[PDB]
Amino acid sequence: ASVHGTTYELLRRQGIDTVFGNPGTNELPFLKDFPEDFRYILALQEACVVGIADGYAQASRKPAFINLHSAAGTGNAMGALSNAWNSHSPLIVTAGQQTRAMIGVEALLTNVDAANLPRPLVKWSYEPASAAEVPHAMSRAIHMASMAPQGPVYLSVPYDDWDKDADPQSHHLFDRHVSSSVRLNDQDLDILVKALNSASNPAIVLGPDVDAANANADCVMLAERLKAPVWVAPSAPRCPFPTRHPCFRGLMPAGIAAISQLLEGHDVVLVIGAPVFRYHQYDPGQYLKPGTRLISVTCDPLEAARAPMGDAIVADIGAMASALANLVEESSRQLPTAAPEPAKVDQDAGRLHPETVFDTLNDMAPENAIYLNESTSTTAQMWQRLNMRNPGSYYFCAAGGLGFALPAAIGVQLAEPERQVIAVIGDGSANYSISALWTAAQYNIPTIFVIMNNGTYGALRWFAGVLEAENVPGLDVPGIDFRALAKGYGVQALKADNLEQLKGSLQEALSAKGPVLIEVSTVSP
Amino acid sequence: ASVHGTTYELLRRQGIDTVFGNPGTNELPFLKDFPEDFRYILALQEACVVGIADGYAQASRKPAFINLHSAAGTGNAMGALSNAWNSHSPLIVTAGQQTRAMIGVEALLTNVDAANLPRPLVKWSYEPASAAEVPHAMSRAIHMASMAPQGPVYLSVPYDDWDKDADPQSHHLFDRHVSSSVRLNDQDLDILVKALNSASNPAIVLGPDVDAANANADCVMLAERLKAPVWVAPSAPRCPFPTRHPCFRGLMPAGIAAISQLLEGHDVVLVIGAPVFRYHQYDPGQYLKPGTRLISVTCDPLEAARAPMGDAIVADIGAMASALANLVEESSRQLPTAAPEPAKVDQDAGRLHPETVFDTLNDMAPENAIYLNESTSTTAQMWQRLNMRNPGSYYFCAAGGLGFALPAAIGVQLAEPERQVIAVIGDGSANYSISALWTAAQYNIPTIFVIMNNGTYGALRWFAGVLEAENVPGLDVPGIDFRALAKGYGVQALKADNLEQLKGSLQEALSAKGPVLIEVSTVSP
Amino acid sequence: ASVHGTTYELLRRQGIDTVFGNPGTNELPFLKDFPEDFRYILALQEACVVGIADGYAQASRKPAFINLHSAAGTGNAMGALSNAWNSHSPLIVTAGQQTRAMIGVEALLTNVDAANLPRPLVKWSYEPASAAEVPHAMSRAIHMASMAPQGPVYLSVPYDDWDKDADPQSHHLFDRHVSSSVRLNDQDLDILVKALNSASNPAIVLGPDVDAANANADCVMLAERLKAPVWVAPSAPRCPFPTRHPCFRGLMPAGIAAISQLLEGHDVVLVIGAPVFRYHQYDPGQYLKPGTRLISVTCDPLEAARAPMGDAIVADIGAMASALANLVEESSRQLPTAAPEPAKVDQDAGRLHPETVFDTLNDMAPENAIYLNESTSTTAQMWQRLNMRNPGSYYFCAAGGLGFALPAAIGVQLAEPERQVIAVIGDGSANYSISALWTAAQYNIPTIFVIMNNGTYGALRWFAGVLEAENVPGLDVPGIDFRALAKGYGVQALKADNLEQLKGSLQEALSAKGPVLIEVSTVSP
Ligand SMILES: Cc1ncc(Cn2c(C)c(CCOP(=O)(O)OP(=O)(O)O)sc2=O)c(N)n1
Ligand SMILES: Cc1ncc(Cn2c(C)c(CCOP(=O)(O)OP(=O)(O)O)sc2=O)c(N)n1
Ligand SMILES: Cc1ncc(Cn2c(C)c(CCOP(=O)(O)OP(=O)(O)O)sc2=O)c(N)n1
Ligand SMILES: [Ca+2]
Ligand SMILES: [Ca+2]
Ligand SMILES: [Ca+2]
Ligand SMILES: [Mg+2]
Repeated sequence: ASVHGTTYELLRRQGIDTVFGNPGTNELPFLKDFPEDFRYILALQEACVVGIADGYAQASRKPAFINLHSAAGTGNAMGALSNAWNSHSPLIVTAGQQTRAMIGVEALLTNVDAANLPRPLVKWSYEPASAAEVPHAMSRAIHMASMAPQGPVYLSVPYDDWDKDADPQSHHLFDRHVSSSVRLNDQDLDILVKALNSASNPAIVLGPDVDAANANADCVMLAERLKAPVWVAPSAPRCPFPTRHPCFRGLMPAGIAAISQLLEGHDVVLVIGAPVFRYHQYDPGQYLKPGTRLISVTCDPLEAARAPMGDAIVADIGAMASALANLVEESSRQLPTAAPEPAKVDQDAGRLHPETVFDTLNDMAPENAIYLNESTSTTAQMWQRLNMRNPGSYYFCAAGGLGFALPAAIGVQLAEPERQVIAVIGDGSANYSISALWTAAQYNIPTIFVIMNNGTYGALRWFAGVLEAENVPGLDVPGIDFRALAKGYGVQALKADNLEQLKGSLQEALSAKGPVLIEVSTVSP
Repeated sequence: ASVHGTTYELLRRQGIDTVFGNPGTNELPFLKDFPEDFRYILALQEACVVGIADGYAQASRKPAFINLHSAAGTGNAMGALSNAWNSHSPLIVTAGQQTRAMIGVEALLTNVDAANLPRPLVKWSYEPASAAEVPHAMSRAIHMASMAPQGPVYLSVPYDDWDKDADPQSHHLFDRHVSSSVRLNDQDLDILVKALNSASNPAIVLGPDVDAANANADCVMLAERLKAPVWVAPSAPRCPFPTRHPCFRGLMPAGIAAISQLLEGHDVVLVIGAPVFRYHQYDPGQYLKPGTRLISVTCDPLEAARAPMGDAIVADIGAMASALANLVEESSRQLPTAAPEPAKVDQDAGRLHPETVFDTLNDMAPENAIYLNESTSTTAQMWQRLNMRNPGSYYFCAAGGLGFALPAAIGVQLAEPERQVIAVIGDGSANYSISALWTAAQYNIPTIFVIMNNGTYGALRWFAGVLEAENVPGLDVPGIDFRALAKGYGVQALKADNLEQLKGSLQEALSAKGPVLIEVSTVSP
Repeated sequence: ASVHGTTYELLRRQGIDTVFGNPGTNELPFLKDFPEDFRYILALQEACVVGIADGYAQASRKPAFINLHSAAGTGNAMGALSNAWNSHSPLIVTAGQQTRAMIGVEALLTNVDAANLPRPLVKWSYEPASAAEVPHAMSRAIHMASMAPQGPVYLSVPYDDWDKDADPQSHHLFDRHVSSSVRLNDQDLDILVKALNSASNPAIVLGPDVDAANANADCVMLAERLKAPVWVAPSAPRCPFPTRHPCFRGLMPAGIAAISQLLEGHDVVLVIGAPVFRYHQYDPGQYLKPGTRLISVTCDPLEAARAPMGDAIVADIGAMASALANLVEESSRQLPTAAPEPAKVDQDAGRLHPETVFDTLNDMAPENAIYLNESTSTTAQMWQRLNMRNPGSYYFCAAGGLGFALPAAIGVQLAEPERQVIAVIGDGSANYSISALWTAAQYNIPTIFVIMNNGTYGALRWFAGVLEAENVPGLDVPGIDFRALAKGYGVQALKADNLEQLKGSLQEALSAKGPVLIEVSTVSP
């Protein structure tokens, strides 16, 4: 068999059937004779390719396979890889290299130093030393991406390798099963359970890794048994809990002092599937107040090492959440009371307040909608106003890297054909990966894109307001016509200048058979 | 003085007055109190930021200063950095880092391992160990980017550094002058000159570094004195010679066997300011034929080391070209005859042949136009059909990385306000950095964008045709409306479906006061 | 031809005839059928291998070829590579890799990530993508090591590559000549010369790169014409000037404030072939005093970039020194007066004062002796007391990395069979590369090793005295018998407990036919 044939067999035997890519000449020998059981999803730029794959992987809870062109293609994607790293997204990034005979002279399209290019944003990066090694290296890539803590990996392949004879012994790779589904040993797990059972006022903090593991339901049970309030860890890339559950307390402020104040009086704080902590703004203070101790369960040694406080357990989030939910006692304490609904903000017949947009979305969207957020100045409001009862209902750039939500919303919609995806993206953010729209059009992936247009990089104007920073250039982005951009890429486009039109546009979008972009005129900050 | 004040003074004292950027919160403390003598050029995505800066640097023949946001912003730009590396573009890339107090915990927006991120595509990559070091590190960056062989460099700065007190001794940085304007010693230069003088049938091969040095005129003189044919080295990122000069022989084929055949019978081949060689397609054969010896002058040790044949001299291209042009004797040989004009291809009243487009451009454009090429299947024709008599008249992604020409054409037009820039870009390539259009609109930089629309990734269909590769997915890009995209970003848009309309559109574009995009319906391959 | 045969031919055609190594199984296929015209120099540990090669390269002023075993062998040498980096030593370090078929599984002896191992201490690091590429990669290594600024480079080769068929076109590599012998262009050189000619009180500062280039004699001439005092740049790895010349002012203190004070009143300071500056101790102050300006000539862009003050020219030191020495005018100023001889320190009939040892060496050694220094607390005295009139007469770990002088003295003696090498090494430093002695014994390389034994890490006790640091552990090294160590490795050993015995031992050593070690009982600090 050829390296080509063996590699495709390894992929399908490992459950991979889709290639997200933007092609080049180094990749032609790989893409030729494309398997009929495989599907190729083209995007027009590599940040879009990787973003779509990322959304697909996160929503599907399985690895996504990517094929990019050499150094330039890989480099175009490395902003996307920065989010993928922070979101533990299992992405297998392959890139084509020049033929071995021409790597030395550095012919055009040679990926020099290839493995070093994507670092430090990958778990594993490699170029095989011979054609026969390619399937083995692909096996390594598949497993490195998939093992806890999941993450992106990189494989560079000289284009002449594909047609070479494969090693007959490569068949041993095909059905390899590797498991990291592990939990704390019985003795120490009992100690933990006893500590939660004995807590007088426990609190729970959940991260994105909870949603990735589909441990949401177990976390509800654990919270119910412990009669404990549940917060989402700061800078949240996913939603790990029903936002309308009586225990839910919302998104934590991304500040050291703010979080210690919030947790004050809680004697034991159990953090599950989240970094400790993902702070953002500088909020000097105590990491924890006297009387509060912290216990973190994380799938990622790097997270456990860098936590500035608390004990930590490195294990699988699914296995740990299941175990805890089932072991802990049913506390006699009174179940926490549900947070009151958000107030309705005054709204005139003009520009729309972000709050109004989210209320309307909540009123009109299906109960199993999936939201993506890249409207950076309205995150707090979005979390307060959208009722997300099911898992996999929220996605936000884990590294704060813009250009995520637009493509990722397309990958999410591809992974969940029966759940309406609605991406809420600011006018600034929309541009980073605008060409992603074309993929939704071409494959008729019916994502709804809600563009929040206030003409400025609002979150930056705000941060600059706090720093009392004057004379900062480059904060306004006037003069963009998002309906024209959507038309340019074949996506149906609507405009909403007021509530009447917002309701009308949403009704039309929700009834449409393909992707739709709605440009919303929001108030200026 | 503050680190902020000292750094801006260092920049202006070193001739930098423009910041190409896309801002973030880590960068606010740097951008605040922006100097009135400085100018900020905003682009909507980092590949566009770096591409514009790249064109500006190459055309201006000086370093360009870039400011990006942390890891995600830097990563979005690394495809652009791959071209910059191959084109020796002096780019000073700065990125904002999290405050020092929060780097350890890996707060959101922390650039982890920052210096390793942009490698291997930079000459120098660094994050200073203290705020007071920032000006010194900026000095290092400026000089590393500017010294031969020029190239991109990377500096990461924690945002809390800017307001800190600068080291009083930093003033010694301000007026530092560093020179790499060097040439071969007298004795060995005389030996070289004697070898050229004694050559019976010399040939000259010029690379992009010739145009970068403005050594074009000296190369004409050298060619005239030696009565030698002049070729442009393969995969040419710039134009180093008048394409209508009697000595000019055009662009070399990017193949080993093709080049040795071309040079057969030439006893001495002098290569100046070019890699040896930038091959592309695999064309196995002799590097040089018996009787041909090669001498390379290059500014880049890496080029000299990796040449598979010939002698090499590592020195400044400007200094070497001047010295050779002035020292060599005036050969009694007959001056080479000028290549005959390209034939006129049959053109009906329908879709336009690439050849027709280039002939029309040549007929209508000013004699001092500057072209950019990202129409990958029509490169050979472009070189044959465009009369470029002056330096700085051609630019093409040095690393083959698409997404270059659109933004770079804007930077070129900014650097050369009196020379009409015309970017010829295929429908595929146009998408990679489409959002760059907005910058041309906002700053009224009057670049003309000619979009060659044949609905496919033509060069890939061709390479696949040679490999007889069947069933390759992802090669067609139908359904893009480039006039709508231009409208989306505020650029005047025209359409040319035939020659009559092409002539009309060009006439309008050439008379316009701002940027214009013309979508041209070209024939399908 | 085989890759083995082609590579050895490339080496000999490029002037390499010696392999410094410590062998392993990955290297057997390379070392087998060892060429009869080649010579193998074995050392017992890799720090010793590289140190011997380093001394050989520096003294011979040509590249030295090294062969080490995989990761462990390369890693044992990386302390040696840190000195080599700082001394611009042209070292070609090759290491054997596992067979390509077993690199994937990470068999024992696999060098994982090989090219990344030696960074950042090499100019170039590489593992070829195929056997046929090996000669081309070796060519790249040879030239990267040899081009200005010279430095160590690293090449990893899978052991199965050697027996494979070489590319017939590799013959083009054999006689490649690459030159970096360049100097400042005429116009700017004239400007420099005019500035030196106009200087009212110029001073000259020389670095190791001057001795490496053999530019010593030209620097004497330049100093004589300018009637200028000459200092050696701080932390000096070599001696660039006759220490008894009327212009010589000795070794500069390694402190910022000390150097600016020293240069005060000098209007133009010309630094040649040295970093600016290699400081050591923290001596806060002005980099230069008002009225002093600095001009640096360096072969190394990295040095020019990081100088905190002055103008810089990046060019070949040999070419620049020759040009300046020959162009500058003969100043009418009075030639500087020669520094007075060092005073004779009081010495009883007991332990020897370092000063006494150096005076005695100066009295007894041939005028063309070559010294090495790794007696860290007595450097200042050594420089004052040893008359070194010729080039290549002094070597000291450029990176301050101990374990250099012992092996390097053996390589120096190998390169200069007619010049008596005398290494002066403290009892602490002697241990780092003690096994190097065996190589001197086995090959009868007649280096003299003078061990300065005061029982302590003296320089550390001193630095700790300045920091008033109390309770520092690990500063004493009692209980080492250096005569027994020498006997262990087959080197004749003597002991000197007083001046009478020191004189006697030196007389015997100087008359000996092989290597000799003399243990000297020096006074405790
Ligand atoms: C790739 C990238 N570039 C730049 C930024 C910096 N940045 C920028 C540019 C922001 C403004 C986003 O503006 P928007 O219009 O999408 O939303 P708001 O107006 O609600 O802030 S938020 C922020 O962190 C980033 N995070 N990622
Ligand atoms: C960033 C990047 N991605 C992918 C490619 C691969 N690629 C692609 C996608 C090409 C087709 C460009 O199509 P076009 O429409 O711009 O021009 P033609 O139709 O004339 O080829 S040429 C080529 O090398 C690339 N070079 N750079
Ligand atoms: C490889 C290495 N390890 C440790 C040191 C630290 N070190 C040490 C250990 C010194 C003492 C050398 O002691 P010595 O006996 O050779 O000489 P003195 O007694 O004259 O200082 S000097 C110094 O920098 C070093 N420079 N290099
Ligand atoms: Ca906005
Ligand atoms: Ca096309
Ligand atoms: Ca000692
Ligand atoms: Mg990298």
